[PDB]
Amino acid sequence: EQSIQLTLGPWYSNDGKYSNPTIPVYTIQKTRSDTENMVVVVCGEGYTKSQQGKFINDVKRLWQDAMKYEPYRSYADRFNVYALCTASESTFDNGGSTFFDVIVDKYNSPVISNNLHGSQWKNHIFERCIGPEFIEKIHDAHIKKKCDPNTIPSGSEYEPYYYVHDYIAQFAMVVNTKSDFGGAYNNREYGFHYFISPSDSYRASKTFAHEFGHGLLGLGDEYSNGYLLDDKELKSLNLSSVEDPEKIKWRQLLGFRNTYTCRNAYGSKMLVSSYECIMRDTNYQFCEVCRLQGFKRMSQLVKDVDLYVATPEVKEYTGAYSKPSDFTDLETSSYYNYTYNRNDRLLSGNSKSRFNTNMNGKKIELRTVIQNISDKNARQLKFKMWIKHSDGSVATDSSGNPLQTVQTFDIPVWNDKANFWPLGALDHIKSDFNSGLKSCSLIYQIPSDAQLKSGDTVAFQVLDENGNVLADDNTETQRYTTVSIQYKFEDGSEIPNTAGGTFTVPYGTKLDLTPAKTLYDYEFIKVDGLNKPIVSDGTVVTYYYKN
Ligand SMILES: [Zn+2]
Ligand SMILES: [Zn+2]
Repeated sequence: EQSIQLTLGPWYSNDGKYSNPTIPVYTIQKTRSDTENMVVVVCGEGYTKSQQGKFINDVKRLWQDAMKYEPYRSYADRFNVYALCTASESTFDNGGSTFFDVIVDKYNSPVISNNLHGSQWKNHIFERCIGPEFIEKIHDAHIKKKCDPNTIPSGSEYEPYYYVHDYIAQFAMVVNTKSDFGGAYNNREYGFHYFISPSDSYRASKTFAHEFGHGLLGLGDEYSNGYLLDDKELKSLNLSSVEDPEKIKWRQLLGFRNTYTCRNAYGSKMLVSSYECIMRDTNYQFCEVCRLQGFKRMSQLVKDVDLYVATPEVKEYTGAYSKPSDFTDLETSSYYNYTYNRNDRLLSGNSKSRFNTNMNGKKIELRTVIQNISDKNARQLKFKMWIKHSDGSVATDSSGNPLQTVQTFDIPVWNDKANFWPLGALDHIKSDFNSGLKSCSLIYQIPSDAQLKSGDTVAFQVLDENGNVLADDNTETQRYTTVSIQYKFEDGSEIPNTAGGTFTVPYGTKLDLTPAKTLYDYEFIKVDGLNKPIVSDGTVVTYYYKN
């Protein structure tokens, strides 16, 4: 029913196997107007027409797993996700004609092969054919096509299609295969912004999150080798070759969580902010630098995100790893020695119970990093930290003074915002890592006469100017709950060509997004389940549309 149709002349389907394909469109998630959200378009490679059910379910699995990683997770409901059911003649594993002509080269890279059948523009198919048709017919902006993709434009072959990657935030191609591979193609100047990954490899979801991190977040391979020259130093979001801790771009994050610059391998001149990152080893999470940069990157594509507060931590303050000179050694063993010291000192998250009565007379530090997303509003955040008894009462010293301290932090504006992957950008060239960024550290001296009890813990809050709690001593370990969206007509029928996905939110979250006024051609009526604490897995938010 709902679909797009392409016209693929000899430059896109030289063997005539896909000269005029019909592509069913499935909406996996549309929580707001496309104009307000990041639009992701996923196509299948090597799925035959009878395998499109598998393709849809593969996309839902990969997408849901990607949304469990920060920083995506913080934006989970600000994506609209569409599955385009591109049908191949052959399965991928059978090796016959496929929709995207994908081959695996001698480096294990999946590549769209223009030379396979002589389709000279095959790897331009996303931004010249699929994208413009989708943006005209399906996307809420309905930008009418500007150029015939089977003709040579006057002037640039590329500029007429630049707009595609501003209305579609990411193209993904899922290959129907168990083969383990992955590749991301980011060259917007020449029209390329897609990645390819497999549906059923042993690490399929981790690979998907990684390639999406290259493609959408603009992060570099923390497995890369070589020395970054000054231009490439400024260009990289998450890599460096600057040995001096007083000069390295991410110096404000040094000592926060597992942020300790090190060589990404013995004797390497390529430096990473943490040895344990998915951008180097797909078994890990995103490091704090990648979370910050990716969160900043996505904030450019939506309008209502104005602050990043990394999850704060509390540590016994001994003076270790508290000054730049403590970070000068860049060997892997220095990274791990640092993380062991951090664990020995940690008093938050899963180490909250390490507090004890021997803590009197000691100092503790509440530490996080804050990025202002506004290029016009400076911010002032108030930090509170205190010693809490197990029953919730606030501990005191021997004079009845509560064991508590407060400090306010000024967050400067993001003056450099326009240089960091804004809408319309073709690349990231140079940005000031520290613009809008503020590492906040609140040190509390526990008095020698603290009246501590077994089971006491460190409590804390990060408050905004209205007193809203942005983060506290429960944030890091709080339970997340799964929510699933469904699209229905007034009469309870499921809307065709929808396949509502799930995502997760902190237990108790009240969802607050404004539904898109249209779904395909159907007009929105009402929604059940918004503005209501989400307190059970499988909670269903139901969007009702008028038939
Ligand atoms: Zn990679
Ligand atoms: Zn990283």
